[PDB]
Parts: sequence; C-alpha cells; structure tokens
Amino acid sequence: PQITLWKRPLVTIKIGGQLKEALLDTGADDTVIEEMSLPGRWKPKMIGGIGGFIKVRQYDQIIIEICGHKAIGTVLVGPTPVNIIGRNLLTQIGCTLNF
Amino acid sequence: PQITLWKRPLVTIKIGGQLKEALLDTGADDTVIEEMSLPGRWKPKMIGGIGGFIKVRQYDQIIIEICGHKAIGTVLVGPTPVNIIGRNLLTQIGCTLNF
Ligand SMILES: C[C@@H]1CNC[C@H](CCc2c(F)cccc2NC(=O)CC(c2ccc(F)cc2)c2ccc(F)cc2)N1S(=O)(=O)c1ccccc1
Ligand SMILES: [Cl-]
Ligand SMILES: [Cl-]
Ligand SMILES: [Cl-]
Repeated sequence: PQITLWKRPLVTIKIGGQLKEALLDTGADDTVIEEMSLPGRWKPKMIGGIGGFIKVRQYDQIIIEICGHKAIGTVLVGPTPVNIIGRNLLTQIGCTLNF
Repeated sequence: PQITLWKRPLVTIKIGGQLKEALLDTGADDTVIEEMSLPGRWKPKMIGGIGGFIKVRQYDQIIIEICGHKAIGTVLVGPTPVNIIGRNLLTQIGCTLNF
C-alpha cells in the first residue's frame, strides 16, 4: 500500500496473539510496544528521545504481522505512550519513504 | 527519491541559509529543530515523546528546503536529540510510506 501522512500512520498489528494499533515510525530505530507478556528471555535496555529516557525489556526473535506482512525481530516492551513500529521491522516489510 | 530504512533516513535541510542534517520521521506530528535563531514571534507548545513532554518554541511560516524540496510551515525549536522533519512538512514535500 501507499500511506499518506495527512494523519498519523496507524496500522493494525498482530503480536503475541494480540491485535494492537501501532504507529509506523521512520524516526524510531527500534520497535516499542506497551506492556504485554512475550515469551522467552529478555534483557533490560534504556531508550530515549524527546522527553528523555524510559526503561524497557528487550525480547529477541519476536514475530509481528504488520498489514498482513510477517516480520521477525527484536521488540522492546515498556511504558511507551504509543505502540511504535521502528526501522528494525519496517525494513522487513520492505517499507520505503518516497517523494 | 526512494529512501530505504536500513539506516536512519537522514537528509540535508536548509534553514536560515544554513545546511543542517535532519531525520525524516513519520512518527512525529511536527518538525522540531535544535536551538537556532528564527525570525518573528513564537508561540508556546508542548510536544510529547517517549520520555514525556517538553516545552518548545513554535515559529510559523518558516522557509525550509528538505532534500532540495521547498516547504514553508511551522517549525518548533527546542531540546530535541536530533533535527526532526515531521508530518506537517513531509506532507508538503509529498512524502509517502510505501510497502
Ligand atoms: C515516537 C517518536 C517519533 N519518532 C521519533 C522518536 C523516536 C524515539 C524512539 C522510539 F520511539 C523507539 C525506539 C527508539 C527511539 N529513539 C531513537 O530511535 C533515537 C533517535 C531519536 C531520539 C529522539 C528523537 F526525538 C528522535 C529520534 C536518535 C536519532 C539520532 C541520534 F543521533 C540520536 C537519537 N519518538 S519521540 O522522541 O517520542 C518524539 C519525537 C518528536 C516528536 C514527538 C515525539
Ligand atoms: Cl531486530
Ligand atoms: Cl530493501
Ligand atoms: Cl505547517
């Protein structure tokens, strides 16, 4: 698909058997999801930007379905104000910026 | 151009006759740049990020060139970690997300 930027680019995702709404964010290096359980090992990480930093749990090799496109990668879980699909997963679905 | 997301989508911008590097960010509603002098009056604005909210200065109708494309619009100035081109100006240059 082609997504315009008149509004926030929010899409439905499937992660850990749950349907969630997430923002396609080219400015984010990593994917960050609101608090939820994920299987496997995790390690702590700090991520930051506008407003400062937050502590998150880093889970590796997590499958996410974004607009019917399957992608696998690291998913950070923590107190984010919005679910964010960052570059680590946008590349896997072949997402590009065009102008 | 078509920009992939394996690396940060950094481009050259021109504002106030100066070249600067900026990140194309579909996850940002607005454009925020690091401290610099801009003309005219400014209005107060709060922007929310991963770590919480910050106060910035809102300047309107600012001329800015983004990867050679001319835009004229709102530019926020504040303690942002990097210069960010948000949706308000990405729409002006006709930027879309494609997959
Ligand atoms: C979700 C929004 C919108 N995308 C941008 C940003 C990403 C934050 C983020 C995630 F969400 C998830 C995972 C990682 C990160 N951080 C980075 O990737 C670091 C990165 C960065 C930091 C702060 C920034 F402002 C913008 C980019 C960085 C780039 C170059 C450097 F040299 C150093 C750092 N957030 S924001 O701060 O809250 C916000 C920015 C503007 C307006 C509203 C909100
Ligand atoms: Cl990854
Ligand atoms: Cl590619
Ligand atoms: Cl604007």
